[PDB]
Amino acid sequence: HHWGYGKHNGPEHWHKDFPIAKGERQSPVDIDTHTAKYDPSLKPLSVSYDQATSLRILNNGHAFNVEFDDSQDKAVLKGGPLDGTYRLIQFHFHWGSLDGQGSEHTVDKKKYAAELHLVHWNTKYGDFGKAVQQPDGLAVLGIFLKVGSAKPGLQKVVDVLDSIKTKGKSADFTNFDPRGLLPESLDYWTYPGSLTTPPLLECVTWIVLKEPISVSSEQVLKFRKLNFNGEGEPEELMVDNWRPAQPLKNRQIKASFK
Ligand SMILES: [Zn+2]
Repeated sequence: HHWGYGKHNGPEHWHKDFPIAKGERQSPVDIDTHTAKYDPSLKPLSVSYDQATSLRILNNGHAFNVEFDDSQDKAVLKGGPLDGTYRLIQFHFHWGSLDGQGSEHTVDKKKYAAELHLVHWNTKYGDFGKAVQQPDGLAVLGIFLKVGSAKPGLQKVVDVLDSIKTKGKSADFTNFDPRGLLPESLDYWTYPGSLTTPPLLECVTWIVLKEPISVSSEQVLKFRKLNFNGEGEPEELMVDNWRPAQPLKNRQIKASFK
């Protein structure tokens, strides 16, 4: 009986095992575009994914991750509200059973069809496990997905989903270029937050791009064909694996644009 997104183990139950679920800087949050403060002291983001080395794709039971080689500064994220260099370690999505929901972050209470999170850890802390234990250990780049035209660069990821249908399964997934999942513009919002899955640690600096990317109904539809369960167990479709918005409390959302 461990956490999940079902009725009995959903987000509204998480606080019982992870008391921090009711913390002061939890995520996601609703982004109010009229209360967000334009900070002109922010530098533009610097995304260097040219030497990115993907390695494996995996169904962990919660979402499917695409892992990268982070033994060196191959794919890094700097600039923006960040100090120091952050290494890309993995990216994953959050989607709904319908196109009217799926994103964790909301814009003016608006829900997108899904949300992509590229997870990075501050290289100053040596490794991921030490990073998560720091207030500025992680920097996550969030990207909203709306159903429309197809995103070519996402097709490779979609094709292999059949090979990682259930929890535990993983498949070699080399030579994938994450730059094909980026929108045209890098304008964003930023605020201090946390992971959106247990342990729900509050070590993340969120960077949520203003511009969403388009994916076809067919692409998002294949995500929903995934299972929460493991092979040989009753089938539970992997849908609605997003956490609802949390209280903003003592926090302000800064934008890099106006
Ligand atoms: Zn996530």
